[PDB]
Amino acid sequence: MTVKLDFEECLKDSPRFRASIELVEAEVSELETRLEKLLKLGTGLLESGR
Amino acid sequence: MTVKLDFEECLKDSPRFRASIELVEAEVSELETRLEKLLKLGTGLLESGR
Repeated sequence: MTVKLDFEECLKDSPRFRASIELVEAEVSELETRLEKLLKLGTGLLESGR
Repeated sequence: MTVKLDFEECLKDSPRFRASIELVEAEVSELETRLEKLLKLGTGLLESGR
């Protein structure tokens, strides 16, 4: 995440900066989708356990 | 059920024998129900654990 976003060029607004803003978002979305998969499997263990 | 029985009354056709053999067949009829309930209940446990 951190190094898929050029903080350095955020006032400058280069194609570098524009490439980064588009590239960083896919790992947040990946991650969000994996977090949900564990929250549901966790309740899955909570129901069969119980 | 009776605890530790021997032959005299049994062969002299005693009413004590006769009520004592009545009461153990019923304990064995109870026993079998308790077994098939324990079987199905431990089957559901094993399925719930798996």
